[PDB]
Amino acid sequence: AIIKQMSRYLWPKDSWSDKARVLLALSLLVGGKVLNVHVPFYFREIIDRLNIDVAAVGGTVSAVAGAVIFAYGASRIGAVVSQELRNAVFSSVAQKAIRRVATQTFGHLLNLDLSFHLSKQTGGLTRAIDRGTKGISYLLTSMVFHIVPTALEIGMVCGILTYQFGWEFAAITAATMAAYTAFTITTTAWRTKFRRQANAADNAASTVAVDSLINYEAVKYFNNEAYEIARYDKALQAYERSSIKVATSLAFLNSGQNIIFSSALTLMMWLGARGVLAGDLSVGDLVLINQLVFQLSVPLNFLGSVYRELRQSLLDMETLFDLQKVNVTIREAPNAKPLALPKGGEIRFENVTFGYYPDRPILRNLSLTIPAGKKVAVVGPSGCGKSTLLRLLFRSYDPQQGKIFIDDQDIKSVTLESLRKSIGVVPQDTPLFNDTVELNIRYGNVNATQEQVIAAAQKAHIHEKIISWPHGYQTRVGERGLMISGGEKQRLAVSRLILKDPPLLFFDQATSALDTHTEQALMANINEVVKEKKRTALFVAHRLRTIYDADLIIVLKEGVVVEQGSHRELMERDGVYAEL
Amino acid sequence: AIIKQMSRYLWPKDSWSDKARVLLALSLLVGGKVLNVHVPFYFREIIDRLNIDVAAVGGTVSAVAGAVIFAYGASRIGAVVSQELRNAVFSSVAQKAIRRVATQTFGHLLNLDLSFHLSKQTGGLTRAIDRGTKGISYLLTSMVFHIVPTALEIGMVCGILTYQFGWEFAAITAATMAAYTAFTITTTAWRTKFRRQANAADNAASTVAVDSLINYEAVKYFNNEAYEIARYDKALQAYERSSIKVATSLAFLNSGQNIIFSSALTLMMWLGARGVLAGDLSVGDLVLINQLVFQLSVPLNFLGSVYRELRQSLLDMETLFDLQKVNVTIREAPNAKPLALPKGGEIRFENVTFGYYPDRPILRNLSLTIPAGKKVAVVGPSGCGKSTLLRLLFRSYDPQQGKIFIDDQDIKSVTLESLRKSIGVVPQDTPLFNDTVELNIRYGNVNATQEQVIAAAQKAHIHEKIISWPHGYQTRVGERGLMISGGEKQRLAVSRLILKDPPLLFFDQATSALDTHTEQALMANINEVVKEKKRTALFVAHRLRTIYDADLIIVLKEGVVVEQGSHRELMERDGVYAEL
Repeated sequence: AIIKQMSRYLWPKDSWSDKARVLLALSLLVGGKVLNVHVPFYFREIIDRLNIDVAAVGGTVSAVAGAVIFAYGASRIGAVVSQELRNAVFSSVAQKAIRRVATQTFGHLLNLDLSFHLSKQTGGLTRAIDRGTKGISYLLTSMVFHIVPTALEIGMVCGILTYQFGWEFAAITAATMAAYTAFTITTTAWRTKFRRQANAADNAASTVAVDSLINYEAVKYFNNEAYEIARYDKALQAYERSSIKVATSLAFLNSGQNIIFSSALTLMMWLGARGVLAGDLSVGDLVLINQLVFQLSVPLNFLGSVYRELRQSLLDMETLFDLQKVNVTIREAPNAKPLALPKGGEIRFENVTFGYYPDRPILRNLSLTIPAGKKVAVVGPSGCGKSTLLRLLFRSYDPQQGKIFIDDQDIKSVTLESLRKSIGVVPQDTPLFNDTVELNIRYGNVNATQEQVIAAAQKAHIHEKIISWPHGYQTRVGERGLMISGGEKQRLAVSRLILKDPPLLFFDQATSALDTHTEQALMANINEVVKEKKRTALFVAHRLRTIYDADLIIVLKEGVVVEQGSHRELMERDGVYAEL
Repeated sequence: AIIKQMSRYLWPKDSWSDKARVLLALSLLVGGKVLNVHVPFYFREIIDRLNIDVAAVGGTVSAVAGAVIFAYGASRIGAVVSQELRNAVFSSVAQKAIRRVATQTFGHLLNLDLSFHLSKQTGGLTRAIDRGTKGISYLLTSMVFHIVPTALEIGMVCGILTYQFGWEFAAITAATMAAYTAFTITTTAWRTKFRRQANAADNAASTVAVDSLINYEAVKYFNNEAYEIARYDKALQAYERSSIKVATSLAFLNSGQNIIFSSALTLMMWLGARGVLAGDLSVGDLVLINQLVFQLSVPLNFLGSVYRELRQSLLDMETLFDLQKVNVTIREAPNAKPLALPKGGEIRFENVTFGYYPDRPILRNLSLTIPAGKKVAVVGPSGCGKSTLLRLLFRSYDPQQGKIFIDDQDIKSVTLESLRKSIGVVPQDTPLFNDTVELNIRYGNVNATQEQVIAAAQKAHIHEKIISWPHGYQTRVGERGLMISGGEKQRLAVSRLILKDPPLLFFDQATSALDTHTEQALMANINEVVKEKKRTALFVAHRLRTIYDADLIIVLKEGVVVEQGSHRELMERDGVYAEL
């Protein structure tokens, strides 16, 4: 379809070295097929040069037929060496084209919006990429490894047999290849029915056996040894009844394939003998006809798979190129400006309205003011709508109505990358790349050296815990590493923040850890690291007891700012710490 | 080893129809290879019958060379049809031999002791059986499909080339096949290194991509889009650097294989031309030599796999035949007697001592008497050693010291099957065969009809719950069916007991269900079904409150019988129901 040229005119044809490799693959393709059709011709020449009155004229090989004897083996060797070098070069070409496709698709996935990523499965996108690149690999491989050389060799052989002998030899060769392909496609489609029935019956036998060994106590309490042997025996008999159909249909497939080529090769020597006995041909030309058509019968192994897999591959390929058609909803405005970072960072929510499932809002005409360089908190019940305060300022979502200003300039007007540089956030559930702790600290600023990592873990007070780990700072952590508690991960995220050094700070739900002592330690550490650098630091907390010491605390009853004040004047509200 | 003849002289050679099929497979093998080596001979005859003074003697095909033209195609077709029928017949032979091996092994697994089954993994035995039968299949298949026909055809072709031409043609053919096999085995062993490195690098690329899409929020908070694209790009480059080695080594393998055969075929026409120019041979004999050696090059696809898989297969085959060498420790005594069922069933423990890990006993000199046709209970703390009272009377274990008598006759003296018929037990955790509820009731007596199942579910009071299920009595239940609560499963087991109709009854820990109301209902139902049939019914319960109404209650403090009595005189003990 469009997908064919969308790949085949973009990815293999881009730079001169890769174009040279594509041309090398094609030249090896054509040279291999030329040498392939020269093997029977040189065998014809051997047969016809020694077919002399031996006792009278010919004296020695290497004067009678040595050159064509060497050229036969050389064409034979070169015909396969060109195939294998064509495959080895186009495997490289296909792999680099696929790497370009995969890394471009992956970059496009990374600049998509948060809404897209949250409405897809974790492995749905990655398996889409993987199946798409294996589909591109199969398509490009099956064209150049199998289908183009085979169609080309049928063309060469029908052309040779029409040039030398007559169009009926080419007609029989073309009819033979059409019949062989039709037979193989049809029969291989029917055989899959039989193979699936065999797998079903095999799994039934195995499930009878395993279900009888699991419930072995019940088997022997009720005396059903012979009954379970009988059930296993019947399930195995049903398996062998289907394995017969698999084996018999395989016999039918292979027998029919060689019946087709053997009928062709016998009809063509009857026709070649009609021409030898008419004086037209020689007895070497019978060998030429025989070996040309036989060499067509060799590369045809692929024909069973091809019709299913190519079709599937285009399906798998389509979705991959669908992932590059999704548009990003978060649009950087034209002529953006990286600005408001030297100015004191103040965050002004002007009548913002936002909520997932836009008929159900979360924030209702919300307006608030975060002063420059101050310690501000938002407080409220869990699920009251404070968790989105991040996702609006970070511009991972747009407010459906209203505006958000960083220092009297709108966040939809600045460069998105400038804003995302500006904000540094401590997430509720700190994620772990399954890599070293040293790199997990580095992730805040990947250009930071080892000593900067060490200083950042000092200021977040992690160094003692990473030294106490066995391997040191190389301690592998994550899903397949040393599991660490929530306080250690929260310190890990605080250190990432320390290393990024952003002007604006968030601490969205960093107190989600259970233990109060560790969150007090976390609160202390973030209190020093916020202090004395003019870092405008917002905290989203579900416990105002932990965040009472903020310079300004605002409270949030379902999408509206209610009041603004201090510790004691806001613990007139409920959720008090008296029950703790 | 011994394993070869242990299969190859027992399982394929047992009954006359299967012996006839083995001989049919071998006759098709030899006939196929005979026709295979006749294809080049008839092509020689075609070349040499039309190689006449055409203008002077030969007039028409079907008088000059028609018979050998038809015989060429017939030998060609028959040479493949005999292969495919040989495969289709020996697949049947191997499958029936494997079914015999698998069902005999499975029966031997079912009469093994409980100690063996409890000290193995649930799927360890079944995968041992499965891998063993696939190993037998691979071994028998690779001998008859590949190795025996190929060795036979090398023998035929070297014999033909020695008979007609000379021993040097056979020497070159034998050297060529030895060199081709050595090359293929060595190179295919080296290529696996490359394929494993390629799979490792591919999995690294995929894990970078999926780990970057999972932690997408962290990717965009810290601005590491370009860094994660770069890591994916490097992982993909490392994948393509190894896919090059895979493709290049495949090119090397195929190129070397055809270099070996092409060097052979060129040396043998130089030698054949030395003989044509000496008058010994004709130009048809060159085609005979060429096509014989080429037809050896065809069936040799298997040689890559063979050395690994056969070796593995013998490993997989060994374990299977190890499972038939384990001896049963529970030995039925010679000249056993099915007895003591008409007599009133009394169970006398005389000084029994038993415990798992025999240095750590559970029962210590235990002696007790269960009267004929009475309702007896054993009571004690959980884990005090009552759970083995079953496994000794059921003779799934031997008492290391002591004796157990059923009506003054020792349980090691009766037929094991007679005793296991006699005892009927309601297990603590009722197992579910993943089949119909109707068959789960039938499992107590598989010869019982549908109306007997219905009556047994009536007397256990299940019929209303199975009618309330949608499909009725065919309601699929188990791991992959309608999950039912513990009370329903316990009623299911009680109904199995009702259907078996045994003289001796156990109710070992049938009150393990949480809810007290349902276990009261269970207690009621088992109380009627025990009543008024003279069923000697022992109950193993961890709550003497539920089992206070037993006719005789014995108490068990760690392997000794302490006292024997009634309800109130035994609730002087602790574990009272006052806290319930």
